[PDB]
Amino acid sequence: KERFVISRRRTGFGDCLWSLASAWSYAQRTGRTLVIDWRGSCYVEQPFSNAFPAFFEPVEDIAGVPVICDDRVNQLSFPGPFFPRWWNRPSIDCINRPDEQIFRERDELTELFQAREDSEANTIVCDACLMWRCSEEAERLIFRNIKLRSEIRARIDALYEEHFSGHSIIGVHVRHADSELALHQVCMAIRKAKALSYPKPVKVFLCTDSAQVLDQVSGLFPDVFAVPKRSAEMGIEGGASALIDMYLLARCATVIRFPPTSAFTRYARLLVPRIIEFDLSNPGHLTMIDNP
Ligand SMILES: Nc1nc2c(ncn2[C@@H]2O[C@H](COP(=O)(O)OP(=O)(O)O)[C@@H](O)[C@H]2O)c(=O)[nH]1
Ligand SMILES: [Cl-]
Repeated sequence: KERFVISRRRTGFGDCLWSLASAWSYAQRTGRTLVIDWRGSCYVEQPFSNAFPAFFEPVEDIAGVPVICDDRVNQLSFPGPFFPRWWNRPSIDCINRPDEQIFRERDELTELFQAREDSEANTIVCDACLMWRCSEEAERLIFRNIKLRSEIRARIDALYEEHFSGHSIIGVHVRHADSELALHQVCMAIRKAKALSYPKPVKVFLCTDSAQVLDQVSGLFPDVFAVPKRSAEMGIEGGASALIDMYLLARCATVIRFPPTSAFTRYARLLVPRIIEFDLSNPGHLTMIDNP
Protein backbone atom coordinates (compact mmCIF):
# COMPACT_ATOMS: atom_id res chain seq x y z
CA LYS A 1 0.00 0.00 0.00
CA GLU A 2 1.17 3.54 -0.81
CA ARG A 3 2.54 5.51 2.16
CA PHE A 4 3.48 9.20 2.39
CA VAL A 5 5.61 12.02 3.74
CA ILE A 6 4.16 15.47 3.45
CA SER A 7 6.45 18.42 3.34
CA ARG A 8 4.66 21.54 4.46
CA ARG A 9 6.34 24.91 4.63
CA ARG A 10 5.12 28.40 3.91
CA THR A 11 8.11 30.68 4.79
CA GLY A 12 11.17 31.82 2.76
CA PHE A 13 12.39 29.50 0.01
CA GLY A 14 15.69 28.62 1.72
CA ASP A 15 13.78 27.18 4.67
CA CYS A 16 11.17 25.54 2.39
CA LEU A 17 13.85 23.82 0.27
CA TRP A 18 16.10 22.73 3.15
CA SER A 19 13.02 21.35 4.96
CA LEU A 20 11.85 19.54 1.81
CA ALA A 21 15.31 17.89 1.61
CA SER A 22 14.60 16.42 5.11
CA ALA A 23 11.13 15.27 4.05
CA TRP A 24 12.66 13.74 0.90
CA SER A 25 15.34 11.95 2.84
CA TYR A 26 12.90 10.14 5.14
CA ALA A 27 10.72 9.23 2.13
CA GLN A 28 13.80 7.80 0.38
CA ARG A 29 14.87 5.94 3.44
CA THR A 30 11.41 4.32 4.20
CA GLY A 31 9.97 3.71 0.66
CA ARG A 32 7.27 6.46 0.78
CA THR A 33 5.86 8.97 -1.73
CA LEU A 34 6.94 12.61 -1.10
CA VAL A 35 4.18 15.23 -1.22
CA ILE A 36 5.20 18.89 -1.64
CA ASP A 37 2.46 20.90 0.01
CA TRP A 38 3.13 24.64 -0.17
CA ARG A 39 -0.51 25.73 0.32
CA GLY A 40 -0.56 28.96 2.37
CA SER A 41 2.87 30.22 1.17
CA CYS A 42 3.75 33.80 2.13
CA TYR A 43 4.21 34.40 -1.63
CA VAL A 44 0.72 33.37 -2.83
CA GLU A 45 -2.42 35.34 -1.93
CA GLN A 46 -4.90 32.42 -2.29
CA PRO A 47 -4.77 30.05 0.71
CA PHE A 48 -5.52 26.67 -0.82
CA SER A 49 -3.40 26.97 -3.94
CA ASN A 50 -0.18 24.90 -3.91
CA ALA A 51 2.69 27.35 -4.42
CA PHE A 52 5.28 24.83 -5.73
CA PRO A 53 4.08 24.93 -9.42
CA ALA A 54 3.82 28.72 -9.26
CA PHE A 55 7.65 28.88 -9.10
CA PHE A 56 8.85 25.40 -10.17
CA GLU A 57 8.25 23.02 -13.04
CA PRO A 58 6.32 19.78 -12.42
CA VAL A 59 8.28 17.00 -10.77
CA GLU A 60 7.08 13.40 -10.47
CA ASP A 61 10.29 11.79 -9.13
CA ILE A 62 13.35 12.83 -7.16
CA ALA A 63 16.23 10.38 -7.29
CA GLY A 64 13.90 7.40 -7.04
CA VAL A 65 11.32 8.88 -4.66
CA PRO A 66 7.86 9.47 -6.29
CA VAL A 67 6.65 13.06 -5.88
CA ILE A 68 3.22 14.74 -5.77
CA CYS A 69 3.66 18.50 -6.04
CA ASP A 70 0.53 20.08 -7.49
CA ASP A 71 -3.13 20.70 -6.75
CA ARG A 72 -3.67 16.99 -6.12
CA VAL A 73 -3.06 17.92 -2.49
CA ASN A 74 -6.60 19.30 -2.64
CA GLN A 75 -8.27 16.10 -3.92
CA LEU A 76 -6.30 13.16 -2.41
CA SER A 77 -7.06 11.90 1.14
CA PHE A 78 -3.69 10.81 2.51
CA PRO A 79 -4.15 7.84 4.80
CA GLY A 80 -3.63 7.50 8.52
CA PRO A 81 -2.67 6.76 11.12
CA PHE A 82 -0.51 9.91 11.06
CA PHE A 83 2.74 11.00 12.64
CA PRO A 84 3.35 13.23 14.65
CA ARG A 85 0.44 12.00 16.71
CA TRP A 86 -1.23 15.45 16.86
CA TRP A 87 -2.33 14.88 13.26
CA ASN A 88 -4.67 12.10 14.44
CA ARG A 89 -6.84 14.58 16.44
CA PRO A 90 -10.26 15.75 15.17
CA SER A 91 -10.04 18.87 12.93
CA ILE A 92 -11.86 21.11 15.39
CA ASP A 93 -9.06 20.14 17.86
CA CYS A 94 -6.54 21.21 15.21
CA ILE A 95 -7.56 24.90 14.80
CA ASN A 96 -5.23 25.68 17.75
CA ARG A 97 -1.66 25.16 16.56
CA PRO A 98 0.69 27.30 18.62
CA ASP A 99 4.47 27.58 18.33
CA GLU A 100 4.92 25.22 21.30
CA GLN A 101 3.20 22.48 19.28
CA ILE A 102 5.12 23.22 16.09
CA PHE A 103 8.45 23.01 18.01
CA ARG A 104 7.45 19.73 19.73
CA GLU A 105 6.78 18.30 16.24
CA ARG A 106 10.26 19.39 14.99
CA ASP A 107 11.76 17.52 17.97
CA GLU A 108 9.49 14.49 17.49
CA LEU A 109 10.26 14.27 13.76
CA THR A 110 14.02 14.62 14.57
CA GLU A 111 13.81 11.69 17.01
CA LEU A 112 11.93 9.65 14.34
CA PHE A 113 14.54 10.37 11.66
CA GLN A 114 17.31 9.23 13.99
CA ALA A 115 15.43 6.06 14.96
CA ARG A 116 16.31 2.66 13.42
CA GLU A 117 12.75 1.44 12.69
CA ASP A 118 10.36 3.16 10.25
CA SER A 119 7.14 4.62 11.73
CA GLU A 120 4.05 2.50 11.38
CA ALA A 121 2.09 5.65 10.54
CA ASN A 122 1.01 5.61 6.88
CA THR A 123 1.43 9.37 6.43
CA ILE A 124 4.16 11.52 8.06
CA VAL A 125 3.17 15.19 8.14
CA CYS A 126 6.15 17.56 8.27
CA ASP A 127 4.90 21.02 9.24
CA ALA A 128 7.79 22.53 11.27
CA CYS A 129 11.28 23.75 10.42
CA LEU A 130 13.52 20.81 9.39
CA MET A 131 16.61 22.78 8.57
CA TRP A 132 19.71 20.83 9.59
CA ARG A 133 17.82 17.47 9.71
CA CYS A 134 19.35 15.83 6.63
CA SER A 135 22.60 15.24 4.91
CA GLU A 136 24.14 17.80 2.61
CA GLU A 137 23.63 15.26 -0.27
CA ALA A 138 19.92 15.40 0.34
CA GLU A 139 20.02 19.20 0.00
CA ARG A 140 22.17 18.98 -3.14
CA LEU A 141 19.78 16.47 -4.68
CA ILE A 142 16.79 18.78 -4.21
CA PHE A 143 18.54 21.74 -5.95
CA ARG A 144 19.78 19.57 -8.82
CA ASN A 145 16.44 17.79 -9.43
CA ILE A 146 13.85 20.58 -9.42
CA LYS A 147 13.84 23.40 -11.93
CA LEU A 148 12.72 26.99 -11.88
CA ARG A 149 9.97 28.04 -14.26
CA SER A 150 11.11 29.34 -17.68
CA GLU A 151 10.02 32.91 -16.86
CA ILE A 152 12.22 32.99 -13.74
CA ARG A 153 15.16 31.24 -15.50
CA ALA A 154 15.14 33.73 -18.39
CA ARG A 155 15.56 36.60 -15.96
CA ILE A 156 18.41 34.77 -14.20
CA ASP A 157 20.02 34.17 -17.59
CA ALA A 158 19.66 37.77 -18.77
CA LEU A 159 21.19 39.11 -15.57
CA TYR A 160 23.96 36.55 -15.72
CA GLU A 161 24.93 37.58 -19.24
CA GLU A 162 24.61 41.31 -18.32
CA HIS A 163 26.72 41.34 -15.12
CA PHE A 164 28.24 37.91 -14.24
CA SER A 165 29.77 36.64 -17.48
CA GLY A 166 33.43 37.66 -17.90
CA HIS A 167 33.69 38.81 -14.27
CA SER A 168 34.20 37.49 -10.69
CA ILE A 169 31.31 38.51 -8.50
CA ILE A 170 31.38 39.07 -4.79
CA GLY A 171 27.86 38.41 -3.56
CA VAL A 172 26.62 40.30 -0.50
CA HIS A 173 23.47 39.30 1.36
CA VAL A 174 22.44 41.91 3.92
CA ARG A 175 19.34 41.25 6.00
CA HIS A 176 18.08 44.56 7.42
CA ALA A 177 22.90 54.14 15.40
CA ASP A 178 22.37 50.40 14.93
CA SER A 179 22.30 51.11 11.16
CA GLU A 180 25.62 52.95 11.41
CA LEU A 181 27.57 49.98 12.78
CA ALA A 182 25.84 47.58 10.46
CA LEU A 183 26.80 49.71 7.41
CA HIS A 184 30.34 49.84 8.75
CA GLN A 185 30.48 46.02 9.18
CA VAL A 186 29.22 45.44 5.67
CA CYS A 187 31.95 47.79 4.36
CA MET A 188 34.68 45.92 6.24
CA ALA A 189 33.33 42.57 4.91
CA ILE A 190 33.49 43.97 1.40
CA ARG A 191 37.06 45.28 1.79
CA LYS A 192 38.14 41.85 3.08
CA ALA A 193 36.39 40.18 0.14
CA LYS A 194 37.98 42.57 -2.33
CA ALA A 195 41.49 41.98 -0.91
CA LEU A 196 41.38 38.37 -2.10
CA SER A 197 42.49 37.41 -5.62
CA TYR A 198 40.09 36.54 -8.46
CA PRO A 199 40.56 35.31 -12.03
CA LYS A 200 38.37 37.91 -13.77
CA PRO A 201 37.53 41.57 -13.21
CA VAL A 202 35.57 42.04 -9.94
CA LYS A 203 32.01 43.33 -9.46
CA VAL A 204 29.87 43.49 -6.32
CA PHE A 205 26.36 41.96 -6.28
CA LEU A 206 24.31 43.37 -3.45
CA CYS A 207 21.11 41.70 -2.17
CA THR A 208 19.39 43.87 0.40
CA ASP A 209 15.85 45.09 1.20
CA SER A 210 17.10 48.61 2.15
CA ALA A 211 17.30 51.31 -0.55
CA GLN A 212 19.57 53.22 1.87
CA VAL A 213 22.02 50.31 2.15
CA LEU A 214 22.20 49.89 -1.60
CA ASP A 215 22.78 53.61 -2.09
CA GLN A 216 25.51 53.96 0.51
CA VAL A 217 27.41 50.75 -0.35
CA SER A 218 27.17 51.88 -4.01
CA GLY A 219 28.74 55.24 -3.11
CA LEU A 220 31.60 53.65 -1.16
CA PHE A 221 32.72 50.97 -3.69
CA PRO A 222 32.95 50.83 -7.47
CA ASP A 223 30.91 48.42 -9.64
CA VAL A 224 28.12 47.59 -7.19
CA PHE A 225 24.84 46.33 -8.73
CA ALA A 226 21.56 44.82 -7.71
CA VAL A 227 18.52 43.35 -9.41
CA PRO A 228 16.07 46.16 -10.31
CA LYS A 229 12.70 46.31 -8.59
CA ARG A 230 9.68 45.93 -10.90
CA SER A 231 -1.73 42.14 -4.88
CA ALA A 232 -1.49 38.45 -5.89
CA GLU A 233 0.93 39.56 -8.65
CA MET A 234 3.14 41.24 -5.97
CA GLY A 235 2.95 37.91 -4.10
CA ILE A 236 4.32 36.04 -7.13
CA GLU A 237 6.76 38.80 -8.02
CA GLY A 238 8.18 38.81 -4.44
CA GLY A 239 8.71 35.03 -4.66
CA ALA A 240 10.35 35.30 -8.06
CA SER A 241 12.75 38.06 -7.11
CA ALA A 242 13.66 36.13 -3.91
CA LEU A 243 14.55 33.10 -6.11
CA ILE A 244 16.42 35.20 -8.60
CA ASP A 245 18.71 36.59 -5.88
CA MET A 246 19.04 33.19 -4.13
CA TYR A 247 20.22 31.51 -7.33
CA LEU A 248 22.54 34.29 -8.47
CA LEU A 249 24.22 34.37 -5.07
CA ALA A 250 25.11 30.71 -5.73
CA ARG A 251 27.00 31.73 -8.96
CA CYS A 252 29.29 34.21 -7.16
CA ALA A 253 33.02 33.65 -6.49
CA THR A 254 32.72 34.87 -2.90
CA VAL A 255 29.62 35.42 -0.80
CA ILE A 256 29.18 37.56 2.32
CA ARG A 257 26.42 36.37 4.63
CA PHE A 258 25.15 39.12 6.93
CA PRO A 259 24.00 37.16 8.81
CA PRO A 260 25.26 33.53 8.41
CA THR A 261 22.10 32.09 10.10
CA SER A 262 19.96 32.90 7.05
CA ALA A 263 18.65 29.88 5.08
CA PHE A 264 18.48 32.28 2.10
CA THR A 265 22.19 31.90 1.45
CA ARG A 266 22.29 28.13 2.24
CA TYR A 267 22.35 27.32 -1.50
CA ALA A 268 25.25 29.70 -1.94
CA ARG A 269 27.06 28.05 1.00
CA LEU A 270 26.73 24.70 -0.71
CA LEU A 271 28.14 25.85 -4.11
CA VAL A 272 30.27 28.99 -3.77
CA PRO A 273 34.05 28.70 -3.30
CA ARG A 274 34.39 31.26 -0.48
CA ILE A 275 32.03 32.37 2.25
CA ILE A 276 32.76 35.40 4.42
CA GLU A 277 30.87 36.07 7.66
CA PHE A 278 30.82 37.47 11.18
CA ASP A 279 31.72 34.69 13.61
CA LEU A 280 28.79 35.10 16.07
CA SER A 281 30.85 33.17 18.72
CA ASN A 282 33.51 35.92 18.43
CA PRO A 283 31.26 38.83 17.55
CA GLY A 284 32.75 41.69 15.50
CA HIS A 285 35.41 39.39 13.93
CA LEU A 286 35.37 38.36 10.28
CA THR A 287 36.07 34.74 9.22
CA MET A 288 36.48 33.14 5.78
CA ILE A 289 35.42 29.55 5.01
CA ASP A 290 36.78 27.73 1.92
CA ASN A 291 34.22 25.30 0.40
CA PRO A 292 35.12 21.67 -0.06
N1 LIG B 1 14.10 39.31 -2.76
C1 LIG B 1 14.82 39.00 -1.69
N2 LIG B 1 14.28 38.37 -0.63
C2 LIG B 1 14.98 38.05 0.46
C3 LIG B 1 16.33 38.34 0.52
N3 LIG B 1 16.81 37.92 1.70
C4 LIG B 1 15.80 37.37 2.36
N4 LIG B 1 14.68 37.44 1.61
C5 LIG B 1 13.36 36.91 2.04
O1 LIG B 1 12.74 37.93 2.86
C6 LIG B 1 12.42 37.30 4.19
C7 LIG B 1 13.66 37.57 5.10
O2 LIG B 1 13.71 36.82 6.35
P1 LIG B 1 13.30 37.58 7.75
O3 LIG B 1 12.51 38.81 7.37
O4 LIG B 1 14.55 37.73 8.56
O5 LIG B 1 12.24 36.49 8.47
P2 LIG B 1 12.18 34.81 8.19
O6 LIG B 1 10.90 34.33 7.61
O7 LIG B 1 12.45 34.08 9.64
O8 LIG B 1 13.49 34.41 7.28
C8 LIG B 1 12.33 35.81 3.91
O9 LIG B 1 11.15 35.54 3.15
C9 LIG B 1 13.53 35.69 2.99
O10 LIG B 1 13.50 34.44 2.30
C10 LIG B 1 16.94 38.98 -0.55
O11 LIG B 1 18.16 39.24 -0.49
N5 LIG B 1 16.16 39.30 -1.70
CL1 LIG C 1 25.78 19.85 -5.89
